[PDB]
Parts: sequence; structure tokens; C-alpha cells
Amino acid sequence: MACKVKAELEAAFKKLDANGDGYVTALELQTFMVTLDAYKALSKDKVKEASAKLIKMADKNSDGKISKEEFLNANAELLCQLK
Repeated sequence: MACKVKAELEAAFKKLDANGDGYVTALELQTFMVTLDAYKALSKDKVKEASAKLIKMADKNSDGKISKEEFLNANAELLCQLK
């Protein structure tokens, strides 16, 4: 059968906001996307300047965003290996 990947993105998004009441989400990811719509600048020292703040208020142990978020927010960062 085999069933992986799937709408794994649906988790981060539906959690990225879905309703956005008063919890840290992709709401900043948009900034991520606006500051690096495609991680064109990676996280050499720009992603933390904005994330280090957003993570200190929501990411105490990796609870704010965990799923496709790590996928889309870590896929590039985890894959990043340019020359």
C-alpha cells in the first residue's frame, strides 16, 4: 500500500492559522515568505534575527509550529547546502 507525505502541509497550515486567535503561527511565516519567499537568502544570519524573537515568545521547546511548518520552514534550512 504505502502511504506517506500526504497533506502533511495541511497540518502546518491549518495550524499555521486556520483561525489565528492569539497564538504564534505562520502569521510571521508570511514575513518569512516575504523576507525569503523561497529561502533565497537562507538562514546565514537573517532568519534568526526575526525568528529568534518569534521563537523566544512561542518556541520554548518547539511547540509553536511543528509539522509541515518544519517541512517548509526546515526543508530549505535542513536542505540548505549551497556552495
